[PDB]
Amino acid sequence: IIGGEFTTIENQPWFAAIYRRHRGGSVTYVCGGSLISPCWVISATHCFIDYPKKEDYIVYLGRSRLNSNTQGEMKFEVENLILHKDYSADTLAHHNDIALLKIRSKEGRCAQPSRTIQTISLPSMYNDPQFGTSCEITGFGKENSTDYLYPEQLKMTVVKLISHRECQQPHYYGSEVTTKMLCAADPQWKTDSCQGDSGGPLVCSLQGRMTLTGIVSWGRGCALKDKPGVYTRVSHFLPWIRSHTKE
Ligand SMILES: CCOc1c(Cl)cc(N2CCCCC2)cc1NC(=O)c1cc(C)c(OCCN)c(C)c1
Repeated sequence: IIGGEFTTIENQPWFAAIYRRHRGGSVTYVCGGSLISPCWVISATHCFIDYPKKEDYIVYLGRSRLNSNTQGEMKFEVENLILHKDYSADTLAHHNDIALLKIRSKEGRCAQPSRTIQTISLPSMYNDPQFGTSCEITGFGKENSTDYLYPEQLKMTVVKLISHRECQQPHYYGSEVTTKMLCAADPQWKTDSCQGDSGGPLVCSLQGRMTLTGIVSWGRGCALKDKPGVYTRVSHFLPWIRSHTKE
């Protein structure tokens, strides 16, 4: 997250921190996620497409810090890693960039809700806020494009939803942005998602409810004029999500 503020898990109790273990015993941070039901985290396929081995992954919930323990945090293995079959990437765009991680504690259980671990609601079919609406993002992603390490403390910021019309102009993204995507940016280009933020939530307060409007997907750089963050339009993927989450 370029700009914005540091935060704690209690402010974003649905955010999942997803790591990869390596041969040798090192663990790295992969991407964020959102808890959508006690057994299911939802994230981005491009985070996992090169390494689809569910065994390699660790999911934390209730976690505020990158490399240390937070009180009340829970550790999960990935029982089922489900990638969208029509995923693909172009120069810039990722398409159908959505994934489900079915989770389980070492004792065989799904998430137990607490003050620091809660689910985030899904939107209804083709039901998004109007452009100009403020929404929040959360992540351990880079704080500046030049960094090579991620922040140790979770972050958030508030960005504004951008119309498809503005997003698909030539100097923005042309036809690279589709209807199954959503753009959001700072009007002054000062805050943004950035590498490492992928897979995490774009949350919009919709009709008196905290709603998973987006999943961090792609962009051209971070906080660049005329280059908004691009997010998966979760409201266009409910038959996909329901289909894989029923069993
Ligand atoms: C086309 C590359 O896609 C990919 C692909 Cl295909 C793979 C990866 N990662 C591979 C290593 C393990 C984590 C996933 C990672 C990216 N993207 C980025 O590094 C990235 C992501 C975002 C969200 C960014 O911010 C844009 C939002 N304004 C930036 C600048 C880079």
